[PDB]
Amino acid sequence: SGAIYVGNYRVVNRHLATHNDWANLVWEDSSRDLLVSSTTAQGCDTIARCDCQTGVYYCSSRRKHYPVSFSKPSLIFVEASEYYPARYQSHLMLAVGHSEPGDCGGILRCQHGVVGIVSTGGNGLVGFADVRDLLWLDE
Ligand SMILES: CSc1ccccc1CC(=O)N1CCC(F)(F)[C@H](C(N)=O)C1
Ligand SMILES: [Zn+2]
Repeated sequence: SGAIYVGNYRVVNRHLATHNDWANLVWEDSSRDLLVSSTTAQGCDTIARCDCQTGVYYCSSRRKHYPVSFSKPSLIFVEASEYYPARYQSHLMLAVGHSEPGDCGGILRCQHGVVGIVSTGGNGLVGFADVRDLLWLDE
C-alpha cells in the first residue's frame, strides 16, 4: 500500500485503487499500473522533474528505506496475476533491491522529490512506476 498526494490529486497503483478512487477518476493507464483520483484536501508531496538514476525507496516488508540505482523508464515484460494478464508495463524503472507483494505503493525519492512508486519486483529486483513525466500533477 501507499499513495502520492500532490495538490488536489492522489496517485496510487491502479491494481490497488478503491471505489472512491474510481468514483473520482482523473486518469488511469493499465499499461503503467497507475490511477490518479481527485481529492478535496491539499496534498504536499513535491514531484521531481529530472533524469536521476539514484534515489531512496521505502520497503514496508522490512520497515526500512534503501538507497538504489535504477534504470531509465522503459517497456518491461511482467508475468500474469489476479490483476493483469502477461504484458509489457511501460514507464517502469528497475533496481537491485528487496521487494515483496505488499510493498507496492512505497515511494521512491531523489534530491528533487517524488520519482515514482513500487509497482513490480522479484528475484532480488524491484520495479517503480515513474511519475516524473506527468507534468499536469503540479498544474
Ligand atoms: C512489489 S511487487 C512484487 C515483489 C516481489 C514479488 C512479486 C511481486 C508482485 C508483482 O510484481 N506483481 C503483482 C502485482 C501487480 F500489480 F500486478 C504487478 C504489476 N505491476 O503488474 C506485478
Ligand atoms: Zn532527481
